[PDB]
Amino acid sequence: MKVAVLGAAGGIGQALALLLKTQLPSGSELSLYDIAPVTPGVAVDLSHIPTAVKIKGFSGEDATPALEGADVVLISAGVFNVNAGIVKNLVQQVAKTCPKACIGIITNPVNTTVAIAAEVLKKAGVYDKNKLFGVTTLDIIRSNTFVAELKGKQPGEVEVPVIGGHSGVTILPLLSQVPGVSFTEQEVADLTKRIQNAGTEVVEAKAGGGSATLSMGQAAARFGLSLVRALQGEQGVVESAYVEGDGQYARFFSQPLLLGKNGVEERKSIGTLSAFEQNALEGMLDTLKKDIALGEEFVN
Ligand SMILES: [Ag+]
Repeated sequence: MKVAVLGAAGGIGQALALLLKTQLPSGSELSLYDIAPVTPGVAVDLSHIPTAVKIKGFSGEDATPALEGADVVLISAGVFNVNAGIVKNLVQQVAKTCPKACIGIITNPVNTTVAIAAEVLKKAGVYDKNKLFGVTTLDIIRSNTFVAELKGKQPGEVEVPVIGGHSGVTILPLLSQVPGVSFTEQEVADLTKRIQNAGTEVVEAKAGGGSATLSMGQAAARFGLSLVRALQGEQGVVESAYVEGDGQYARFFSQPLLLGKNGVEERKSIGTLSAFEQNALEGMLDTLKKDIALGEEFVN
């Protein structure tokens, strides 16, 4: 399997690339692309780690050599304005060079950029709804951390379902579904708010000087590695991502996905919702739909 990271020179890209270099299956390939001219040496830096993952890096305006042969494309470039055009340009190159790959959109605003990517793929005539993913995994590992801390559980043992979108009120952690624990009314309210604003914690703690890069690299790595396990034939691999699903709530929606050799193998039910969660779901959907329309309109 060959994984291409676009935007590999930024904070998220370098963290992601480091984890993939050390954790992808032996015999994989990792290609790094970023407009920053340092990118070939980010790959050379990583190439000195003795794992059986061949890694090369590319800069300039042409992402094609990084995308040659790619099976998975993870897109972390950017910093709406500028990121809309970057995602559009880069998905255009993906559609021309490796249209059969699975595409993981990390570039935010994920709610909207996944829609941009969809429309660019549709105009290219190669759009496969089962191969376009909004990487929401950072919401899940955050929820796992906060619930484990509150409830005195081991962090690696707690898994919190999170559905919906990837920003603010559209992020819906399903605390009612966490096995073995229950939450008071205040704890639901506090936990949900913290999860929906967790990125702001880092910004304030960085004194406004940066954003979440290292935890985001870890979350993208978790998704990217599960996806590759599935594309190599492992079964029972379930991960949540923002995908063009059936559309019962919105055109794109994050829900549990059984992954397979062709991307999404099955969109799984979001399951039973508490009255709090059903109400938060209904309250955010207009915002989520307008995030989606913004991305559709950028391209069309
Ligand atoms: Ag694929």
